[PDB]
Amino acid sequence: NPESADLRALAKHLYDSYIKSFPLTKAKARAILTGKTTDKSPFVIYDMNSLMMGEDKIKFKHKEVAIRIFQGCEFRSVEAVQEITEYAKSIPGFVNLDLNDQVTLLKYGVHEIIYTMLASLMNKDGVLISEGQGFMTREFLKSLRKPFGDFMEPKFEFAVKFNALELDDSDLAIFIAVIILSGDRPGLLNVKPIEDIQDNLLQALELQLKLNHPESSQLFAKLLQKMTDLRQIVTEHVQLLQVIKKTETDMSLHPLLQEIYKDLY
Amino acid sequence: SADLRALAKHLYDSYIKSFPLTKAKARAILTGSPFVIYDMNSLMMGEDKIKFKHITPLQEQSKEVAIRIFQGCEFRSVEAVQEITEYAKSIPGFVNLDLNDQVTLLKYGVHEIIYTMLASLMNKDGVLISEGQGFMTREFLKSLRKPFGDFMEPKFEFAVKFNALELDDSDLAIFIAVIILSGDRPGLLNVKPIEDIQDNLLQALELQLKLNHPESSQLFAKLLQKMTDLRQIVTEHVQLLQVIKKTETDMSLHPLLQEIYKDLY
Repeated sequence: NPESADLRALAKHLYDSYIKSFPLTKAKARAILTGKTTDKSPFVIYDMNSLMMGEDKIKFKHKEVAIRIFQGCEFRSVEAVQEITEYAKSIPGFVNLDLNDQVTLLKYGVHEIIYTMLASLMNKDGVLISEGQGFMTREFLKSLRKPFGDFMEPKFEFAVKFNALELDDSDLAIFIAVIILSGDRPGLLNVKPIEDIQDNLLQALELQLKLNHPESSQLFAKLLQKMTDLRQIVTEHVQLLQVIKKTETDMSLHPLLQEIYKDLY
Repeated sequence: SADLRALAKHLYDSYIKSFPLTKAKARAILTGSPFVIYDMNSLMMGEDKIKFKHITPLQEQSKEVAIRIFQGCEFRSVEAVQEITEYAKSIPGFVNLDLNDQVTLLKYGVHEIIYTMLASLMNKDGVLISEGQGFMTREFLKSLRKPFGDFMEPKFEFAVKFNALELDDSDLAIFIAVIILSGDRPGLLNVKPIEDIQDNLLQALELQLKLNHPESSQLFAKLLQKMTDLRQIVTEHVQLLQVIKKTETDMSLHPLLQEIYKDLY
């Protein structure tokens, strides 16, 4: 019971660091999406006129419309990498690792985390954008010219299945830590200390899901099985990006993403 | 007394759990064995034989020495922030403060604590590095090319003054809590509970210094006066960073390494 006690202290610390690191939580996203009075309605982009109306109404942090939208999603990923790096530093043992292994774990982990957390902002019909101020429809994203028309479809397909697990922010905080502390990332110098941390995080996630979802049979196993889909999302994203880069020689990538993508293939 | 003696013991126990290299362990290492870095030749031997924590992994980013020692120290500060952050959550009332205020208190607190605890690792002749495995001489640090040659000198000048107070870990544990619970940090939302907790910590520190150092006249006042010096060190360190970011180096930190370093200040 003292062993399980330490796992609860870890869960609490991770949930705390997650709230401090990520300004748009699943709790806030669901409040925006479902019309709760705690939060404000998003402007909906579903076509070219609504996009233009949106460009004026929303002041986006992040050229032909399909290229601008894709680049907008990539610049948001740059921001997500910054937030995920701040979160990773909070995971006990992470900053104690060899600096080069910290880089390797972030390199191979950040997109898996990005698309995990993106599901929090999605329903079957679209995705929250611009810190939840906007909502871009799935059908509008599907309507973009080749090779941009399908770029978000694998993320939506994953999200609909992932969201069926009904995880909250406290569950996701531990799950994203598990994804980062993967001892099987290519070119790790010291695997053992990473595996030891992941063992502790897996114990913490199992206990969290048992306490938080006591009527959800094998929720832990079903969540771990979702890491299969996550890997395929990232592989397919990197492959599509290789095509986009070559068809659109005028489209720039941030060096942070370029350096990550370079080794992903 | 009961509340104040419980607070003193609780903070001591938490400090021992949070900080691997205590003043007791550091003074034991310093008074009798670490590898001594007194020049370029000894540094090169040490890196080859022991692979120093932050400095040696940075060989992948630079062929220069001074920038790797300085940036190595910066990455030790990144790691100290997480030890201090884990410690802060054990201070009674801290985790019940507004989450934004917790972030604000650590943002302005961590650097004063880093230089407080660095004194524990210092004598007038040098500093323990790499988890106590190395001792880098004050004269070697002074020999580094401008503007790196001066970066530790203000920390040494403070450490010699601070170390003359002859505080131990049980005293330091309460003092670092006092630093964190400062109601005068900019942008705090709810100052009342911060000042309420600091009042209790100040009472606990005053009693701890009276019981632990009964013959040390006005030790409490003289320790609180050192907070002036800590603020000055942090200010001078940020000033030096601005000079360093106009200095030519071969160091091009991996973008993910730059991300890990970002948000230290």
